[PDB]
Amino acid sequence: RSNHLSQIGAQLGFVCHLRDRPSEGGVVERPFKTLNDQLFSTLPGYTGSNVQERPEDAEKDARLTLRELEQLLVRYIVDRYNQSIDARMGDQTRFERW
DNA sequence: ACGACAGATAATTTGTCACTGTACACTACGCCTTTTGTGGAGATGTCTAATATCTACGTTTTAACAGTGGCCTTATTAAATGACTTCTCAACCTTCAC
Repeated sequence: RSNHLSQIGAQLGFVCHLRDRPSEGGVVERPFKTLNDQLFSTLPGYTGSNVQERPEDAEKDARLTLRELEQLLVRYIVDRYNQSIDARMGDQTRFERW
């Protein structure tokens, strides 16, 4: 909702639209669930989905730096997620529907 | 009889795929307590050499004067002066002169 982004809206020509309730966001809410499950849960510093599920070893053996976590996340997107099938088309990857 | 040949047959697991329950909805390493060894003043206590003071130690110097020691010749006679001492301090009578 910032001024700065609205300045970008004017300068690049997109219109900012607000989400009504969180569910309408699901196209971006859900990929956090997808990416948590398929990536972060496998990495040493995993922290669980909630305080009530927080695994106590997370701060005992956190071992990545962000110059590695970037590479992990970028590889996951570009070599897998881009080529993954779009869940309700089936005909083509996520990349080819773009 | 039982059980013993090769093969039937009711399981057992392997693999498909329509279905659904769920998280994504950002929202723990952070709030609070206690101990604790290290550290900064800052009042207070510690305790000396030393440069005197502060008389005395007594020790020199003076002059005053006291005592020792040397020298100093001694006689006679005269004079002047001053003194001392001693002695003395009669009295009636006779005779011849105017």
